[PDB]
Amino acid sequence: HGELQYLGQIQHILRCGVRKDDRTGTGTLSVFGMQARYSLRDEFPLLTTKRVFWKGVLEELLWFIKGSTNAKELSSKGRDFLDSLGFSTREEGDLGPVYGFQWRHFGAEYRDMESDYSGQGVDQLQRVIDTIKTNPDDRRIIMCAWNPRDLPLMKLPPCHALCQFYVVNSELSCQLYQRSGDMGLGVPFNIASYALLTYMIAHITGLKPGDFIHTLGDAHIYLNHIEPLKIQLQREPRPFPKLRILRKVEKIDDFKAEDFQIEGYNPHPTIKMEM
Amino acid sequence: HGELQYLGQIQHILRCGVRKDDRTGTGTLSVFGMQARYSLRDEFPLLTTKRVFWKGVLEELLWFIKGSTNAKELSSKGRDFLDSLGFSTREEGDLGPVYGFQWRHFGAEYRDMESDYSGQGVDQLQRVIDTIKTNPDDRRIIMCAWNPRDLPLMKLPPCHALCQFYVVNSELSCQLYQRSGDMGLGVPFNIASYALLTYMIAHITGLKPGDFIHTLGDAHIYLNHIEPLKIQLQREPRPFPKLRILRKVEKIDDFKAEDFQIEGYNPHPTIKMEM
Repeated sequence: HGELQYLGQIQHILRCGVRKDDRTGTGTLSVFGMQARYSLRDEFPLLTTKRVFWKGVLEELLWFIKGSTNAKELSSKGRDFLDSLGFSTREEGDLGPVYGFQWRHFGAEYRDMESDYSGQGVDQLQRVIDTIKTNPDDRRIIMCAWNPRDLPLMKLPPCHALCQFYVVNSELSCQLYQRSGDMGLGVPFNIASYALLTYMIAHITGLKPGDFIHTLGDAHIYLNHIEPLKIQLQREPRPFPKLRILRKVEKIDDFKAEDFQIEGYNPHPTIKMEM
Repeated sequence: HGELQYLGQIQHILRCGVRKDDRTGTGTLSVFGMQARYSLRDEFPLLTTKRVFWKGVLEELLWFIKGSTNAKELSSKGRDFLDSLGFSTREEGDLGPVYGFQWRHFGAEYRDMESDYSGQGVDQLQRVIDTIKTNPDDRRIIMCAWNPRDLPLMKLPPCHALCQFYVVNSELSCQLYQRSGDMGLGVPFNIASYALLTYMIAHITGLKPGDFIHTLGDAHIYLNHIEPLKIQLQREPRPFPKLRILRKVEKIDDFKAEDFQIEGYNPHPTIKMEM
């Protein structure tokens, strides 16, 4: 049961992690370098040791897929990067280059959130889907995401996340490298989010989902999540649910919140952890 | 004994890897997603189950550090990317943007191999060393390398390797993500190479080496290395050697082949594996 990997990693950080401050001076327990493998075959790794907000993971992911930079466009599932924006454009909800923009218009000059960027920049997501169809053996089927606060801070900043796909025997697998991971909040969300992305891409390429591998650099627990995570560790996982796609879909841009159904999801209660 | 991780990974690919072709149609056994942790504390992970050519790992690394793109500059430790070069510049040994150039002049327009690029492009390596000194908690202490055949092939190609450093309690750790790894030839070399880079950076920043984490996407064994790797698996590792830096050095550019001594290196015999 692969949620055991996640819980194993929480325990290891609690026993062996060392104190390390994050950019805001808030404290964490930290271990550098970890990896977990979650099977996507006839199951979907929505964590069961607490209720994960799946409807919002879906909706944030559809928003990324659209290429939006408009905060208002986010549905019910709605830091320092805002400081580098002008006033009036910021009050509109124009967030600047975010995950959508980077995924769909990588390297284009970002103007305003309602501009037409059709055919501007590299479409990383479409490039991934194309390479799977044209050469499934390719070792470069890679899409990267940047923390948006980094973009105004330096020339050629490194990505936050590197996502690599892989195809053999009709199965699509995905590895996410994250240079840092908040184990209490971000990680469970990210697992579901990239597992879902993988389900989508597999669906439109005629493949079956394989594995989801999650690799971290700075894997950390915030000090104020220690006690709830200690309680989460006492809970026993329950078989993962299944994810079902409800109609045949052909292009990544056509999926809709309503195309997806989770089933057999029996999680333990919500754990409220706050940032 | 961490060489056991490497051997564990060879065995797993042999038992569970599946057939997958590489760009040239040559066959491999492949597993997607693996990770190994090698301690750098009072030891240096030069593999012992075969003699690894350390003097050449050193010398190739000094060459990268210099920023060279001149094949002739390589010392005694001397593919399709050559096809996109002009004739006469290619016969000079002008290789184009390679690992040095990418590390020291990331994003600069590459002219010829003898040009002055002082202060052109981003110096990834110097940026790493600077960030360690100015903010050792930073989660962005990252340097990327590109397979040079990719640079003429597409806009904004993904890296081949993402190298992330990490500092806590006076220890410098390093994680290398490689989107593919040849386990028989490249991997052992890469382990030594990034462990050595880590020793260097630690030396000039007043830190002690911590851990080396090696993460792969497509971890593969070439079909023609199966039999020698099967024999390598029967050999027992011997305590790793120590690496000693022989004088106090202050800038990364000042290290010389002669500053380094390996000791207590008792490897098993050379295994000749051919590409």
